[PDB]
Amino acid sequence: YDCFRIAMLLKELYSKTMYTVEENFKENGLTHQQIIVIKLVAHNQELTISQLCDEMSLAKGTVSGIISRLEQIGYIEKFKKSNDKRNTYVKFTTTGFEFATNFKIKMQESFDDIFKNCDENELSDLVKNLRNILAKVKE
Amino acid sequence: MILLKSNYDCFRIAMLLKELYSKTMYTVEENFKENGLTHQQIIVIKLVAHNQELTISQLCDEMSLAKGTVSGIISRLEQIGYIEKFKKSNDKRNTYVKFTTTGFEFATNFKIKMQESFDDIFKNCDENELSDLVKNLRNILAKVKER
DNA sequence: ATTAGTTTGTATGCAAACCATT
DNA sequence: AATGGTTTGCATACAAACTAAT
Ligand SMILES: [K+]
Repeated sequence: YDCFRIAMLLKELYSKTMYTVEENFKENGLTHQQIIVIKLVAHNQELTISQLCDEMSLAKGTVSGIISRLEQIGYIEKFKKSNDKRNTYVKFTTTGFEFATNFKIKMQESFDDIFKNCDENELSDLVKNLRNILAKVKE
Repeated sequence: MILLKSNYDCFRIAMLLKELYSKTMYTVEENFKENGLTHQQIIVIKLVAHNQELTISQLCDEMSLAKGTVSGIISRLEQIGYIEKFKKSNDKRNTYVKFTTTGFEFATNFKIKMQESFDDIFKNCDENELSDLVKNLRNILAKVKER
């Protein structure tokens, strides 16, 4: 099995989902990654940069960059906890909350309308494989 | 009072895709960090080696990237000297890439290492599971490529 | 010593804008 | 004019190397 053809095959699906998300949110000045972050905070309230990394399958140095550039935009806020002043935490600002709320539906539909012509079975059958192989790959 | 139409979580599908994608390509970068080549430069080389010559538009289709992105990757990879850009007299807009001698020697020595760098990620993964992966990828990909 | 983060350097991710060719 | 490509101006990809803080 030519796992190159397999890689490029993901490359294709992956590319198409994320840059669709870019298009849908081009009007609001957000990258697909920004949108990924906002979707992730709006679910978890606060997150360590470290958890973001895990969640977005992304290195610390990149998440670092992204969250800062979001801070400057005034959507997220970083903070440090009294007990342990190393861990940096991320949560919404007022506008952050207001955005997530106003666009909750659009963010939800960007990803969802990508696969509309698929059936739920066809979707979950993919998720099963993904989770399966993903596990096989990890050791 | 809102009635938010709940559905199926395609955000989950993106993040998993992302994870499987990420681990695959950045594994390849480490595999070729000694060699001074990014995984993108390697994908190019694997394509040029298989197809002999390719136009920038053909590369976009193969790597699923945008003309400007790929224009960059080639120009930089020409600076290292593994890749010649040329134009055919019959339509001079089109720009093709193919190997230099140096880049052809590379592609020859390191074929096996490029082949096993991808295949070793799915070493622990056996045949059914891959066929399934392809099956589902190809199918869902067909449905997204409608609108 | 150690771990969480941030910075730095270089290659990219894109659309839009710009250019050569048809 | 209309493409195929290239440039540009950003936000990012990582890993190393630096910086707090435990
Ligand atoms: K990038």
